Amino acid sequence: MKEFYLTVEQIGDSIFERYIDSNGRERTREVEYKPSLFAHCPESQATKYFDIYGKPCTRKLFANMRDASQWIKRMEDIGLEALGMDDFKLAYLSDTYNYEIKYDHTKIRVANFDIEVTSPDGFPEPSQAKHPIDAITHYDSIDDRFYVFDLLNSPYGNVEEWSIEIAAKLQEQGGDEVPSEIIDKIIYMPFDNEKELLMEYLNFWQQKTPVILTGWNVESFAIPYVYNRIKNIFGESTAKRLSPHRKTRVKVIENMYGSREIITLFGISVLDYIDLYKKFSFTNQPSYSLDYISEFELNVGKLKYDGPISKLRESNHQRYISYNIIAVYRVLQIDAKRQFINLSLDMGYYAKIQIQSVFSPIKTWDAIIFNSLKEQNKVIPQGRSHPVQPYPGAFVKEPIPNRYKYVMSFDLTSAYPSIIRQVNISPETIAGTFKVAPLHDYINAVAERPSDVYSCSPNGMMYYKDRDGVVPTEITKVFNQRKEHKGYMLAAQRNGEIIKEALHNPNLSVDEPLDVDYRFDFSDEIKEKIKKLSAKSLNEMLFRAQRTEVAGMTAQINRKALINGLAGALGNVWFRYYDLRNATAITTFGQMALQWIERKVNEYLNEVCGTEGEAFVLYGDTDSIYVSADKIIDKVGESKFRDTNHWVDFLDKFARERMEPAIDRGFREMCEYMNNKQHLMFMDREAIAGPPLGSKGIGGFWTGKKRYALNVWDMEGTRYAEPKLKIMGLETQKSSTPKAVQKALKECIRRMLQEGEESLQEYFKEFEKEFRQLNYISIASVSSANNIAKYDVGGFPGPKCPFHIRGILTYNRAIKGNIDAPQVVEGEKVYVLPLREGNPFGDKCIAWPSGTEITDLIKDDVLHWMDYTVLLEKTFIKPLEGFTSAAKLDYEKKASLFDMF
DNA sequence: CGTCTAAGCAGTCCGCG
DNA sequence: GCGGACTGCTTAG
Ligand SMILES: Cc1cn([C@H]2C[C@H](O)[C@@H](COP(=O)(O)OP(=O)(O)OP(=O)(O)O)O2)c(=O)[nH]c1=O
Ligand SMILES: [Ca+2]
Ligand SMILES: [Ca+2]
Ligand SMILES: [Ca+2]
Ligand SMILES: [Ca+2]
Ligand SMILES: [Ca+2]
Repeated sequence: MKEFYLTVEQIGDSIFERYIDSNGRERTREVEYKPSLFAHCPESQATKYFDIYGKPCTRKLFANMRDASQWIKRMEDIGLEALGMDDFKLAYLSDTYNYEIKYDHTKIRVANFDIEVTSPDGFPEPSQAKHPIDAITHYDSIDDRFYVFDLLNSPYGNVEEWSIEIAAKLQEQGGDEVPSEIIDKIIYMPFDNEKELLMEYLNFWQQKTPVILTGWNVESFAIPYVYNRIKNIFGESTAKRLSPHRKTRVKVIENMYGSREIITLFGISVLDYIDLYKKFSFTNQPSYSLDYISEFELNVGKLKYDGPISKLRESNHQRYISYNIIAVYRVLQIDAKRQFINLSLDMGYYAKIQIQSVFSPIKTWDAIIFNSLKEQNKVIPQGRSHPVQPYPGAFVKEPIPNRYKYVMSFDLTSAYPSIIRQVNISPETIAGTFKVAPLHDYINAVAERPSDVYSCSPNGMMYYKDRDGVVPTEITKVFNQRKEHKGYMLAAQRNGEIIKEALHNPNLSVDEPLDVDYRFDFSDEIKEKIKKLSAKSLNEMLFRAQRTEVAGMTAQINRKALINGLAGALGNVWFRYYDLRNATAITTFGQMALQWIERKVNEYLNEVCGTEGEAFVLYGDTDSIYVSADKIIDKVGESKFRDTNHWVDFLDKFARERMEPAIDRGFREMCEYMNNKQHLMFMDREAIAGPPLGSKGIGGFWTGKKRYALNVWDMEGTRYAEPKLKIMGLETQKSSTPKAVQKALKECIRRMLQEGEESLQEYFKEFEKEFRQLNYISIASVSSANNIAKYDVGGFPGPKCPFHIRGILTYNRAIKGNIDAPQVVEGEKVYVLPLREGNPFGDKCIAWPSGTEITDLIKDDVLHWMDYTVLLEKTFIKPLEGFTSAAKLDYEKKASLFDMF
């Protein structure tokens, strides 16, 4: 097998690399790597190295990396560009792995751990580490074992050994329900004291040194706590054994409001699962506790125990250890579903970066572009300082707020990357500028043709057409990977709908799920067998199809995110290829394309309908258009359709055979107008929307920009067994909206779109009547809480104090002097509840950490003083009023002359 | 901590004769 | 009451 790196570090003048050798063994080596950098030189001087603009360069080979770094400094002092890859480990990887890396995940040691720390005086601060570590569970991917390190003797209590037999039993048997599939994989080690636990842990770590280190909040809690505790007990040298190169560094992580410290472990790649989740899941959650995320992703019940966590070990050590093991397993289960570790390895090895650098699209793209240019003996420019400057973005059409009955949508495939490719936007393809007209003049095709030689964007930029730039070339590669995975995702989705249909008629037999690849559309033979399967089999198949769909989604969306990140990186001042001319070439071209195609679609549809000046495009945002299909449906007549699916077919065909050809023609003309390199504006049909045939549903409504709802029957070729709501921007989609309120508003919208005014009124009346029975958590608002200190004036709100911050200050007074009460964490999320006039808390709201029950000290008082009336008006009635006025509907029945009877 | 801009709504403060 | 200037938060793309 071909070799591949595991980790790489620069330590002084040495590269330290852990790698898999040609025999599949893990190895480590120290290499005194001599880097090269570059300077411009005279043309008379013969060289094979050229910068991206074709100017000749001389290569400078340095005795060591510190010499190369010192040279860069002196070049700045002189005021001359020092070219080349200044991150010497990326250059090392590029020299050492000069081929497309093929990696074998089975050789990569992926460690997942969690620690427990009993603490009587509040949250155990990692930087102090003053309390014993009393449990570690550490799962190793190579061994496939959970290694459990259990402290039996502590100043906070002596306990009995954990019992695997009790752990396996049902909760209903008094057990902990540790899943049976991991029971046999647990290696349990009790310890007499904390020193021996820790020494043994470090010896184990030495034996089985993580390459990828993950877990939940490991980077901000577990790692710094372990490091600092070992440091406190044994000294620094012992703690540095967590690094294979015995090198660590306290790293300061800064944001807008403050800073925190983490421990960098040289020769380990830390991918904290909470951060993988936030980057790759495309969710925004009310809470990021493992309990909350586990329940959301896996539908497993919250880990239930009595008393505070600080007393759990002494009261129920059995449960304490079991829950520590289950916590590690839940992370593995989330990853089995989401596959973020797989994704990270894929992207990291593709770009040839330290795996942990996948969190930074700038670093990822810098590496991809560098490797691409180095292949042609080209030399990358030096990174420079730029002041942050605002620049213009997308166009968004102002919609007329209303109901809209039949709607077809279309949008560009990979909009911004396709613009890059079409126009040929790249640092080295800049050909010059042209004299710009107002955008409106390009949109309406009255402006002079920008160029007869170069490829243009209406921001004034021109690009070479003779050869693809490195940015278009490399973006195309990733786009092509994205397209492949999206294919698998959509197949699994369509396959899921076939199973759903079949579940309407399950067979009465005993059988098994079919062994199939859900990434490919089911053959006729498979469809036939599915029609004969039991519900049990079909449900197992649906689960597997949906798991396949999730895996395709992870793979496709994050490749989408990467290529879109390059468009944005051009407007980031830390990017080597930062250029506002290129960033705005993309956004301004995007603005033109949307308004251009709006004009063309309106013109086309007025022609087919025989009208003039009618607005068929009702809305658009960035790269999308929403087209009213009412007139299309009415030309055939609703009476002529057999069912809903009949008109959906009709619109799908109309979109495919009439709309898309017309759109393509419009865009080909625009490509000629801008003289672009290649026509790549592909605006495919997204959604087909409308009410159920024969119903009084309104189909859809807009309230404003970025706020709408549609009843969708077909999405990107997926024909649903049951219609699905596409809701954007409305309160049902916001993590700040109470859980139960999200649910109720969605049901109100469903009724509006599917059933009509009377149905909505019946539901509203019921919700208003019963909502006071809803659990307090389900009706609490949610907000992030920043700058709590700024607004705190002696425990009370200062000027301009935000509502949620006021809530926190109320909470802080209510729990004052109590070290055991949960503290609100600056920058994290809180639940927020309004309080009625005259409450003992002395203010109008209270807030507490999200994902938690409010502390028992004050719970009963909060429940007693909760303002249900204010809550209802603010979170439910107000948004509903917004939806219904926009839709021209009433949520409460207005009096009529029939009331006389 | 980690690409980008556009733009919505909640709430504070205060004007609006 | 609403709305504008402003801060804060959160989405859509
Ligand atoms: C969703 C999203 C879009 N954008 C920008 C770049 C996108 O090309 C552009 C349009 O967004 P989308 O239409 O959401 O994305 P897309 O066109 O890249 O992909 P698809 O083929 O799935 O339609 O907006 C971001 O910068 N960040 C984002 O998170
Ligand atoms: Ca715990
Ligand atoms: Ca798109
Ligand atoms: Ca599409
Ligand atoms: Ca059947
Ligand atoms: Ca879109």
